[PDB]
Amino acid sequence: HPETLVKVKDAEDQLGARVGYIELDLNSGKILESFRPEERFPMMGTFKVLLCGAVLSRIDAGQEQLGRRIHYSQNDLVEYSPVTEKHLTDGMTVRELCSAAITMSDNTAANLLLTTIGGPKELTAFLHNMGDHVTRLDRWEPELNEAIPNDERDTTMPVAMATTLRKLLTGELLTLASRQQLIDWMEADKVAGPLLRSALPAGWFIADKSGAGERGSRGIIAALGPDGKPSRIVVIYTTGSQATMDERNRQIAEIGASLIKHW
Repeated sequence: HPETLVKVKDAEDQLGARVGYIELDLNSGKILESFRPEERFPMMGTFKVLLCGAVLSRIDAGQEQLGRRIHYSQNDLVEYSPVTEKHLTDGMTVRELCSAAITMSDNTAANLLLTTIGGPKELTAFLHNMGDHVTRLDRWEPELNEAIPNDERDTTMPVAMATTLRKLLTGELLTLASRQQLIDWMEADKVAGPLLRSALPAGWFIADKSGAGERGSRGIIAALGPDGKPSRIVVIYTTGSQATMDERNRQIAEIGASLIKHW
């Protein structure tokens, strides 16, 4: 709805920053609404979804096991590792690392997973292999959040991220069982509450993943819909703002409210 683009516009106003926005039909994949859809934005933590899709892909092909245990040391910890911090001693399984990266935004788990698959370049080739020639990962956590202006490293475009997400969750690239595991981790969010979830009506589905970076970078990807099932994909990125975290959350929440209200 154009009333939503009015809201997106206002948010750029308020934040004094670029907002990238897209709304995509899950079923048809058609573009419903857009705003800067082919501009680049840093992914920040929203890459972790893609990352665990690649892992799941390996597990579907027999080259990885969800139950495999990964051991690491205090040397591996990066800033913000709620879950990995706690299990230095005994290690964690692949399942538990994907759960922590996605449900708790644990930075070390992402790094450990990135290692297991061959690094940023391997993720990028995975993405390329499925038709996403725009999205690219170049660094590890936490340097991939630097958000240097005009830098193409670790960026995507709203359109590219959206259609890639669609494929992860509806195409034949992943087994049914793997796909649902993904949605399950995303549906279990503990950090994205003051974003889209705070405007979502009762009974609606949402599976999401948010990101934060330097230089006022904030972002979120999600699949949402009424009556308990996803109907569309929404992607919102922003960067270059001097606004506080809470004012950045509010505007994204307001974009959410207007999209739901004009559903």
